[PDB]
Amino acid sequence: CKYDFATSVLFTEAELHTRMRGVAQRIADDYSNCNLKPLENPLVIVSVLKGSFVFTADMVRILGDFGVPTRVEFLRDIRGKHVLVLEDILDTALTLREVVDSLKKSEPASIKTLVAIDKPGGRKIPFTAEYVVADVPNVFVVGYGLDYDQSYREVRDVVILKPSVYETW
Amino acid sequence: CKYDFATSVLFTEAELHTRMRGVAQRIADDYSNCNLKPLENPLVIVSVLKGSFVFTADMVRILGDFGVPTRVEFLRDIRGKHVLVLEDILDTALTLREVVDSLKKSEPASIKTLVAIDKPGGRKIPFTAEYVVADVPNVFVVGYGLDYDQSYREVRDVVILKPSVYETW
Ligand SMILES: Nc1nc2c(ncn2C[C@@H](COCCP(=O)(O)O)OCCP(=O)(O)O)c(=O)[nH]1
Ligand SMILES: Nc1nc2c(ncn2C[C@@H](COCCP(=O)(O)O)OCCP(=O)(O)O)c(=O)[nH]1
Repeated sequence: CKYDFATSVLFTEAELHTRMRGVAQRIADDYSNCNLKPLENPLVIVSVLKGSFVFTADMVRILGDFGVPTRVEFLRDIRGKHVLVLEDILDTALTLREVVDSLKKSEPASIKTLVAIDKPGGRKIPFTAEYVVADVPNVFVVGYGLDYDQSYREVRDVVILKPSVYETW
Repeated sequence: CKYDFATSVLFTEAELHTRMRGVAQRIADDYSNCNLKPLENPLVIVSVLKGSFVFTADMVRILGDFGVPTRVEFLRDIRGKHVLVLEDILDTALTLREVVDSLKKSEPASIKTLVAIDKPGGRKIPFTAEYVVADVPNVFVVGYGLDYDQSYREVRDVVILKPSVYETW
């Protein structure tokens, strides 16, 4: 392992960006029917959890490459607007269930979710994201915005943190 | 011009990243005397203005490459900690003057500022950022996190917005 604080690298930055491009093509296709436009009708990106800023920065740039204009809001007026909620990780689904339910009260045109890392085995309630960059098993990861006690967000890859790190802390 | 909404491209994403690497080397050198460490003593990145999330995402990853561990806070406990305030653009300096003065009240170990775009000719008060990625003349730019009425943040380059865009709006 190229990092002394990690036991395994699960997804490199290159692997994540390749998958993000695949997802962006699907988003571009799915929203082509919506006549999105800068200013007049952007896709509203709602970025949720502090760590999602890395994913959000990379994803909105990729979506722009694919012709999907956005505006960004951070949770860390959508009435009649299309909303895409972005989260770096989906685990119990308790965060997204609450966010999506709250945003629904403002009656957006539609609401969908995009997550960088899904941990499908972590659910405490049923929840399926419309778009998932990558799946992880039930292990604790850091990097690509994900932290351990506010550190390691800047690791370019998604990695499994060594037990020694969090015992030596 | 490669964009139909811009009259000029001022800095490409590639140009910005090259300059960010030069700045990161200076930051790494300047903070080598501080014994920064994940968890125990990270550099505290305070990211200011909604648009700074793109710059912040790219910069913390570059700083990690250069061995500078960070934690991030967004303004959009530092007592005894080193703080680096990041802003996508510095113009009148009124924002950073207030932010730096407020953070000083919590007595950090030190406080410095890093901005992606400086408009040196825009000052309403004297202010010099410790680290500047790029300088722009007194023109209104979008891209690399910078918006016009919440749109165009996702443009990968820093560009001059066409007058037609903001009259046709
Ligand atoms: N670093 C890291 N954080 C994890 C992980 N799983 C959940 N979390 C954190 C958990 C919340 O942590 C986000 C903390 P923030 O980025 O500092 O705001 O994700 C919640 C998703 P859920 O509501 O679907 O359960 C993981 O594997 N690694
Ligand atoms: N898009 C864009 N915004 C500019 C520009 N100059 C100032 N601003 C906006 C201005 C504040 O806008 C940030 C808006 P946010 O990113 O939505 O929160 O920057 C203030 C810096 P100052 O306190 O030193 O004067 C510019 O050229 N382009």
